[PDB]
Amino acid sequence: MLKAGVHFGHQTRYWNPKMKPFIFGARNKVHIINLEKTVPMFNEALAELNKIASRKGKILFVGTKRAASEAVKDAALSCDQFFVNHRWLGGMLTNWKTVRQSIKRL
RNA sequence: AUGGCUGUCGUCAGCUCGUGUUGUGAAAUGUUGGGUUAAGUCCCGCAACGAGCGCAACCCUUAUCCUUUGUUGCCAGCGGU
Repeated sequence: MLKAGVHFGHQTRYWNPKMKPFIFGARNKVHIINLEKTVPMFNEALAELNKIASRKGKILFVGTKRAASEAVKDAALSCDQFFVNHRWLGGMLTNWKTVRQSIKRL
């Protein structure tokens, strides 16, 4: 469903062999992905977020990624869901006991 | 054989724990790398997050702008000298 301009495939020629049955190659020697395979994917994926959303789940958006840090925040600040747009905390979920109290001071 | 106390090296920046994570501990990580009072004191990065001891600060016997009590106290305006 090519409804945009650049979502094909990238990063370089060198990659991770595990995800071989998903990709293709480009003119930089860089490798392309098959969107035609991803379309079936998120169909599966999106409905699951809806399933938990149907059960009013708590959804978290992650990623520092300097460039789009704000964008993902603009997507969390959109509906009601949470996010981590900067330096994912190495232990917040597993050490939620104390990272909980990090909020306490805040 | 020793306490107390003392010089401790040197006022040198370093020591050790809760919780989580990676391994087997004599485990590490964190405390490490890039910049930093005179510094693990701070910022960034980071499987770490904070905590406590030194560090800083709190101490004034320190330099000085303003009031409460003039024996066995000091002088700007006025007298006797």
